[PDB]
Amino acid sequence: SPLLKEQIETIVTGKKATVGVAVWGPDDLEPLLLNPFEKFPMQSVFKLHLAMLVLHQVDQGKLDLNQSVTVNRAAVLQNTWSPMMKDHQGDEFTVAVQQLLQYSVSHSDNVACDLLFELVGGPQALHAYIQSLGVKEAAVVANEAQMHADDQVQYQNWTSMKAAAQVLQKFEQKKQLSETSQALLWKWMVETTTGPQRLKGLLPAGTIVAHKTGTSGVRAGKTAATNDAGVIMLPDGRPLLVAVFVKDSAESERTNEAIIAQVAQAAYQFELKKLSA
Repeated sequence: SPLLKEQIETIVTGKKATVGVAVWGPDDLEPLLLNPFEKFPMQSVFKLHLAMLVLHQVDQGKLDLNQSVTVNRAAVLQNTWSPMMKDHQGDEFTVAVQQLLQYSVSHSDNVACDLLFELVGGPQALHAYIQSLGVKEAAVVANEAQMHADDQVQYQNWTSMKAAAQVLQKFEQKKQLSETSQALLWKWMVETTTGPQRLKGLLPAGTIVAHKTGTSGVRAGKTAATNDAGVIMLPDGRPLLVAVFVKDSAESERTNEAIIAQVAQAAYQFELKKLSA
């Protein structure tokens, strides 16, 4: 709608970054997209995608939620924080597949993440699963260790704003997972504590927001990726899919996360005055 599109460009004009935006209202037939012709590094956003595959392999009996996974502290990556590698002690411990799922979705855990990649058959297995949802504009080629070894592979774990809209589309509607896998994914993706001043930064207190953040490192004053994608519950319990991906930014963290919040707040508000038209 060409009334909402205006306030977005006042939020993004003059801002030293490439900002891709996706909004899909509850009565819109298509998402409104800004810069849909660029490839946006995902960072930990695709941990949402992986959770869909891993739980879809759970739905089809390929895996089991509390199937245990063995964990050697030596053989895992360690640069990132990993709330897992803080909770457990000793040189070796076992963690169920369910537990690696919640760690990887809410706490954006990169070790729990890669084990989920071993269990499912590696990066291209996710890639194929993304073709499987109907999403053509996305590529997933590498895992968190390969991301930590080379900081430009992140650009190859990319997605478009139309693609962000399709994954969020298939997660909102509960048509791709069992009622229990869906209810669990939402749960891990609503009770997250990550990125409170992104999509939630300017929304009323207590708004349920199911979302997954993604953030990159800062090199020479540029941040490759500062992303938050999720689903926002309107006052009437209807869905609003908002994703904001700020690419290659010469701005601050406040500026980067504020753009996300302002975009979400404009979309949140607009939907609130859209039962008029």
